Amino acid sequence: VDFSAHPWKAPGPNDSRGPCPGLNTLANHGFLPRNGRNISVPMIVKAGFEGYNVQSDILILAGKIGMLTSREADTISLEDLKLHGTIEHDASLSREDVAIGDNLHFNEAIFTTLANSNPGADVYNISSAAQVQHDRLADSLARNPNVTNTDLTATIRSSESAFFLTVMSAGDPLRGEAPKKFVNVFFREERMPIKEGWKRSTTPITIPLLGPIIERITELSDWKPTGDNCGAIVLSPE
Amino acid sequence: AVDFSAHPWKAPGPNDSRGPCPGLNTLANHGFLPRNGRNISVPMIVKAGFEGYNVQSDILILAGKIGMLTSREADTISLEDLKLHGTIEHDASLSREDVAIGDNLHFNEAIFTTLANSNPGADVYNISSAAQVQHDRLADSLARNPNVTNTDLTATIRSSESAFFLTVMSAGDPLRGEAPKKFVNVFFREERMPIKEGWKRSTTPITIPLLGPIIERITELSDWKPTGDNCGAIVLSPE
Ligand code: HEM
Ligand code: HEM
Ligand SMILES: [Mg+2]
Ligand SMILES: [Mg+2]
Repeated sequence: VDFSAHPWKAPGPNDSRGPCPGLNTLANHGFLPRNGRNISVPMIVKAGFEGYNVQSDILILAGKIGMLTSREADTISLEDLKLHGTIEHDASLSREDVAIGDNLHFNEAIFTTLANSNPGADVYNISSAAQVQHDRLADSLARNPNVTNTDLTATIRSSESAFFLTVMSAGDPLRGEAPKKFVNVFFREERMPIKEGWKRSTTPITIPLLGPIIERITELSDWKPTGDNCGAIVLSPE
Repeated sequence: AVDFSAHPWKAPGPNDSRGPCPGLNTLANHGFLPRNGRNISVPMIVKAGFEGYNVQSDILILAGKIGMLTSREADTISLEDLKLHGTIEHDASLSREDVAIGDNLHFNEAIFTTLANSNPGADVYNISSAAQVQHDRLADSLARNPNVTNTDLTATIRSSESAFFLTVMSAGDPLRGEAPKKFVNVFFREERMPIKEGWKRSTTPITIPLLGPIIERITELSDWKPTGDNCGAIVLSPE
């Protein structure tokens, strides 16, 4: 992996970007196509390995679910992933709920909750991620009459916290903690925080590595389901 | 541009991967998909279904990407992978047994007795008879399968599959919502395009807008109602 051959570039109007900081950051570095188009599961598997040392087990599983969001046979544009109720969910860390705002773009007012978490410490961790999930869900339950909160959205949310905690770690992703200086750049700029001192994990990030972090965040989050608790996903756009 | 003479039916070998879907198994039996049933991608399905049946990309991209969930591979399946229960594969099939009480993969003539003897007095199967068969097959599963799953999603998939055989095996106008029995029976029993019987590829493209009203008509005629867990949750991956 030569990271100097993968410089960050800001997206312009030819560049599709979605609700996922992980994939948007890979596109901003050219590990995925910079235009955010014509993205296949094999391209995601390779880009996640090269950029983040994320292994194929999770990227095939998630990637094939994400492909459902487009109208194309075996590719997406990253913006397609905003399709509500496939993967995209309410009570995001950095986006608004679709019923009451913009479910696509980074939103600093939403991000405030994560940004102010684990106060006095230099890291986010499992405990602070759980508290943020609790507080984000409580915000959606208070303000969004159309909130969807189910076993499946709760699991996806904890997967996403585990992703930022592992991929943006100081080098040992097992530990379930990540420097704030790295995670904040990842979200706010969709940039690998290389200038700040981040490096790609030398440990493969796999389903067995993520699973305990996901389950422990859920356990500490004081979570309950809402409504019919139906794990049905949206299988296609329009 | 399709040359059917270059696509002869050959009986599948015991080692050729085949699934629960007569549409894709027939395409493989004619070499529109690989005859071994392996290494099949959505683009391959789109091309095969266009060439073989005049089924357009909208419906094959939608179905195909859901089918891709049934394998552990990045962008392909084997046909047999599509037997994964609760992705697309469902109870109350027209020609297969429910997985909890039998074989959910192979054509079963005993199960097929219901469809084969439907629309009595006509030489076609139609929207009304397909609806009645869906009612009767679901009633069988509700009676005999203690693990039966019947949701708005499974009911819609079942109507879609009836609409597929009525349109693709039609006597040439798929809008009619009827297909000759002599064609449909070969399609199911042999997973063969009934070319010597007089079947020809539709000259009307079969699309989501074409199918939608047929599917809705089959559903309403089938007298379907929710019975239990009505959550349209699918199985998103093998274990
Ligand atoms: C490659 C490693 C990946 C990392 C590090 C990553 C990270 C993240 C994070 C941290 C979020 C939460 C954003 C928020 O709550 O505001 C998220 C959201 C999302 N990710 Fe990813 N992700 C990755 C891969 C994937 C893949 C493969 C897909 C699908 C192909 C995907 C689809 C999504 C979608 C649709 C959302 C929006 C969910 C929501 O917040 O409503 N991600 N991702
Ligand atoms: C190409 C045109 C297609 C036609 C004409 C067709 C036709 C059918 C029909 C008539 C059945 C019902 C069998 C029964 O109930 O015994 C069926 C089942 C099935 N089809 Fe297809 N199909 C096509 C394409 C597809 C595609 C693209 C996929 C997925 C990639 C697929 C996956 C399935 C599966 C999994 C089943 C089993 C459902 C069940 O009966 O439990 N089909 N198909
Ligand atoms: Mg969201
Ligand atoms: Mg079945």
